Amino acid sequence: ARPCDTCRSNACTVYCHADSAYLCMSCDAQVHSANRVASRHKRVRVCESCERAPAAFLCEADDASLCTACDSEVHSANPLARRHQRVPI
Ligand SMILES: [Zn+2]
Ligand SMILES: [Zn+2]
Ligand SMILES: [Zn+2]
Ligand SMILES: [Zn+2]
Repeated sequence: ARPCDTCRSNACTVYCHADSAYLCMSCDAQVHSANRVASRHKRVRVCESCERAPAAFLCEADDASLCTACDSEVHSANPLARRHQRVPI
C-alpha cells in the first residue's frame, strides 16, 4: 500500500492534486490549515480498496470510494456487484 507523503509513517487516506501528494488525515489537516491558500486546496479520498490511488466513485452499498479501475473491478465480478449504483466524488 502507500505511505503518507508528509509523514512517511502512516498510510494515506486522502489525495491532494495541487500538492500532488497522498496524505494521512493528520497531515492533511496540518498542511492545509497552515495558511489561507493551503486552506483552499480541494482534496479527494484515496481508494479504500487499492490504497494507492485517488477515488473516482462512491458506493453506498459497498460503503466505499474507489478508483475508476478498482471501481470497475469490484463490480465486474458479479451480476450482483454490477447492479450496485455508484456515483462520482
Ligand atoms: Zn501522515
Ligand atoms: Zn493541498
Ligand atoms: Zn482502487
Ligand atoms: Zn458497489
